[PDB]
Amino acid sequence: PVSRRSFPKGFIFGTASSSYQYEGGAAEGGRGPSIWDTFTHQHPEKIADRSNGDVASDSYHLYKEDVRLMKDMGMDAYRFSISWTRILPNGSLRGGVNKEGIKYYNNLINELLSKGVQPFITLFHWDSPQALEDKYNGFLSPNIINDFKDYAEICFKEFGDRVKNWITFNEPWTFCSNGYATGLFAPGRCSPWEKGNCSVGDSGREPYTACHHQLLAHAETVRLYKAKYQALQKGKIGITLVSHWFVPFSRSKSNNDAAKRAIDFMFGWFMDPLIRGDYPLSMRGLVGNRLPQFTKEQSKLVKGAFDFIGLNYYTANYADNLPPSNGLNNSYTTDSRANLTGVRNGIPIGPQAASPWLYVYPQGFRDLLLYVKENYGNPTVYITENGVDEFNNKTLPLQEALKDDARIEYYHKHLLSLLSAIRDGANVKGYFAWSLLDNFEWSNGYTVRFGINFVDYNDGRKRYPKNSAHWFKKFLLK
Ligand SMILES: [Zn+2]
Repeated sequence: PVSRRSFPKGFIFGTASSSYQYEGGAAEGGRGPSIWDTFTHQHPEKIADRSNGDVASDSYHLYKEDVRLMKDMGMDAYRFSISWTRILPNGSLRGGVNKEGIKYYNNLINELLSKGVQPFITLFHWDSPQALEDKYNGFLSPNIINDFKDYAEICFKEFGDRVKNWITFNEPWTFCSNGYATGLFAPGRCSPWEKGNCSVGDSGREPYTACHHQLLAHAETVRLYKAKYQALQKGKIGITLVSHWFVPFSRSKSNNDAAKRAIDFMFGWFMDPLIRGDYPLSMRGLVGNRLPQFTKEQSKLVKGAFDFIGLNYYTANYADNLPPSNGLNNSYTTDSRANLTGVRNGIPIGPQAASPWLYVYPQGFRDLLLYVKENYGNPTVYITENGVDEFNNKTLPLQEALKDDARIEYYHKHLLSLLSAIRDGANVKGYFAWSLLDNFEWSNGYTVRFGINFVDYNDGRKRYPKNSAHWFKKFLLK
């Protein structure tokens, strides 16, 4: 069949979570508001079930139970994120350090290590400080860089004696496209005609400005870590990027070039700068002056600025050539001149999960990993997220909700697909399942469940292992 035994010796298995989706205690322990507190409370129409992360999965109180669950599966590692506003309630150093917040993350870190689970920490998982949003529009201003740098530094000082694995940003693609092009995610900015129908924004500039600043904050932080912390702490620092796999809509060459543009715009947007020191040619060509430019100093800094790359994979799309549109309607969403669908002639590329955008296509996992090997020099890679969701359904009896054979099937195929890619050259060192628990799934609220364990939101946030948890327990033996 397949088990951890099939994978290289020393290969790491774990689960992933994020602060805002899991923690709750949104206003406890001195936590300041994030742009997602604001977004969920001020724009409930923009959340499927009009909900928020106030309580979420209550990991702020329940983290000991969480650790116990992952130890029982036999996980090696846990990827979680630190809430910026839990450490610095208004984003900046001069705003004050929150000692109760530090205490929380020490508690979790120590709990994890006491059970032999390695902590991998994400610094930014979208919960950007409201105070910095109000002050200078957050990631739209270059001031974000030094504030982020100071926040990372406090984390290295407080936790770096025990934490040896650091991720700066999680899926900057999703943050920038949904936060600034579609406006469907916090901070909910977009051009007035775009899907989010936002009161402020510019879908043709802001996504590029925000992500340019994320890259610079990342590289700056990497340099800081390598200069002051890596010698005496000996940890690794990286970044998490998401990519779909893009299948050409037909065998034509223009559709093959469309697929290439799709991956350049989603993935290369961040990979090209890190490997080659510049944005992809196609982006520079098609976007011109709306895409900011690295100085030579900055180009030098970003190139090679990582020890590993975290890769998130979920699904694949068909990529179809799009004619230009254009001139007044410029948006990041259409800038690639590619049309992405999950359906071709009424036939979905794979079976569709609870999330409309998620099609089950294990073949694409292999394809993406080999593409990274061949086009980017085969960098050290962790799979930082991979998973699937079922609907939250109030009518199902508990015992039925725990029967998640679709999830088992998803992981089985995807772990086989990952194995075959490793058996070819893929430089993959670990894998993290999204996610340990059902959680706040952003604009979908609690309408969907990604967890390997069930969370009863109506019964005190109780955790119940799903069938897939028992499956992982077997998969992870010895
Ligand atoms: Zn509680």
